[PDB]
Amino acid sequence: SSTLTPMHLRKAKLMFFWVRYPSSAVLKMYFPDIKFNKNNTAQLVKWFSNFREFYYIQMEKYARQAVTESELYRVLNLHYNRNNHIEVPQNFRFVVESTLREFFRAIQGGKDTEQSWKKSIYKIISRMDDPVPEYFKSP
Repeated sequence: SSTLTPMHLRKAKLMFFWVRYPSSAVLKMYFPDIKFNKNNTAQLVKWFSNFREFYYIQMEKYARQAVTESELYRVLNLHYNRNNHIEVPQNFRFVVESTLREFFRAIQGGKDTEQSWKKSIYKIISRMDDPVPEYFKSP
């Protein structure tokens, strides 16, 4: 079918633990049950953009906290793994800590008052995607 469902949305969120910047090609490989077209492809792609938005908002918030001075993972896990179906992968943790460090350095260094200060961070994180587990391909 060409219609995205709540199940696809739930699956997409779990996949975020491996891929923050999946290409259309990646998405097609892992969603073999969908007949991709311009509309649903963009719709699926938009979801990961939403996922990243929430992710970075949380990353910056926590980093500012640290500077101004467990819950973070609870927040991330509730959002992307509500029913706690999967174990948070170690590589996601490394990406989270790496992201926090990028924001922490920037904020602590007062670089957050510069234009495009978050771009250098996105670049770094976009290179840290992990291959999506093959089991995600199973119905």
